[PDB]
Amino acid sequence: AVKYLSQEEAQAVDQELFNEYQFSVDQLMELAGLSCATAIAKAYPPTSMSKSPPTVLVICGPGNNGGDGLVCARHLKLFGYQPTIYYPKRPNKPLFTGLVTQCQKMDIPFLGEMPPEPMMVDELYELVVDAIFGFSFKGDVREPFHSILSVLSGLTVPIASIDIPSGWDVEKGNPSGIQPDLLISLTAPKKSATHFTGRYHYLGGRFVPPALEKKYQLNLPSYPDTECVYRLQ
Amino acid sequence: AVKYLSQEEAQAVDQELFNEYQFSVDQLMELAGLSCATAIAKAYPPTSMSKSPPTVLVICGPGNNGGDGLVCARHLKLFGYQPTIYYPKRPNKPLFTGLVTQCQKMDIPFLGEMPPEPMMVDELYELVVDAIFGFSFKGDVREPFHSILSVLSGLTVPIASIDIPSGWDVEKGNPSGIQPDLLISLTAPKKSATHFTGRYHYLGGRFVPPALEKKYQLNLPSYPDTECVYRLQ
Ligand SMILES: Cn1c(=O)c2[nH]cnc2n(C)c1=O
Ligand SMILES: Cn1c(=O)c2[nH]cnc2n(C)c1=O
Repeated sequence: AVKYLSQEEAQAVDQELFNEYQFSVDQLMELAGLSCATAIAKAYPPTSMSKSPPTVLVICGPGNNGGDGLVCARHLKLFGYQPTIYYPKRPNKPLFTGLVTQCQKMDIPFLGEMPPEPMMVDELYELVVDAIFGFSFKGDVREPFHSILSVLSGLTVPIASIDIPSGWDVEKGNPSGIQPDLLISLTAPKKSATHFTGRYHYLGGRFVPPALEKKYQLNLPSYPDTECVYRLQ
Repeated sequence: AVKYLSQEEAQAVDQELFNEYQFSVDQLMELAGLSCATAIAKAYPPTSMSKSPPTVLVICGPGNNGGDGLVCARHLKLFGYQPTIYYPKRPNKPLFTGLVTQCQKMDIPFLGEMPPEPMMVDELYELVVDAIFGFSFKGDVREPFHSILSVLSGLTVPIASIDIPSGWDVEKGNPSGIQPDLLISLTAPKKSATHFTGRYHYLGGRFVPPALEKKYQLNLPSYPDTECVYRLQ
């Protein structure tokens, strides 16, 4: 069966990838974000949703998970969804300034603020994508993210979390945290994923060189044909 | 029906993408190379090939098409193929030095030279990927590419060309050029694709913002579900 990583194991795999294999940051981020988008479309495809086009709020954090979120949003657009992004804290680097402009001229909107009540979120959006915190998260959940997460736990619409349900401890989880319905584990799942009890768990990030998989004994399952995601069960 | 571009139209679409939309070079190159790999796997999937794992020679040029080739090779590896790269002329930039190392630690080999007879190519490789020249090609086909193309036209195994059959005039074609069996048109097809008479023509590069498609009246067909390629016929 497939292996679930420690924060330490995953920080290590990630640094091989950029330092040894010399994969570039935005290369992998593109592929990670595509997988997210691809998991969401397979779990909640347009035909099955009530709105044509189905609506989605993508909430992006201040670090790389936020980045994956921006990329996901843009592929969601192309896959037939009507996404909206809340990106309250934006790092000033070209990486992120470029992902912002791309989404803008796709006509994907950026909310100036978070709807403060879960019911309004539920009414506006058929799905919320949690791209706030990922693998390297150590916090200390500070504002404005505490109250975002507090709105999220009152939602009736599904939450799709990228890599790690934000607010959960990367290894241990959080019983009183948000309880997503879809989780996209990128590269390899993290021990906190054994606490996941939603209906959909996909593996994404089809870019792990087989010698890395053999080295860290990841026992990655075989993605089918040309797919960039695989449903874990 | 879908539109076929002039060199001038495509140089323009490409420069919007990087200058206006601020898509990054390696972002799109990743997605282009993934589509190539995905077209090849759907046209010539492992189960249908005689070797397990099916073998492939990817021939990379000195410019961006070569880049797409390197990316294709690496996804081909993950998709279940045993690729080999001939990259005789290598630009010294991180972009390309990184794509080279990635392939190396995937255990994808780089030929020191081209097999000089088509029969040897046919015996070693079940498929040849032509990533030599693409859209911005103006040449003046110089060495060592003249003799590569001259080996290629004597092949019995299929050739898969990325974007433009190398040696063909980007608009007009070339009746006495190489005659690929698969063509992957990236972003949008080029007028030379109306001269293509092989069995497989896929469109790839699922990243065109709809307002660009509407502006340059590309009439892009609808890629199905989450696929990054579409078969044209
Ligand atoms: C292990 N690992 C991850 O868990 C992850 N999540 C997002 N990018 C990631 N990368 C690049 C990674 O190597
Ligand atoms: C139009 N066009 C192309 O035809 C192409 N081929 C490879 N990259 C490409 N890009 C980025 C592009 O914009």
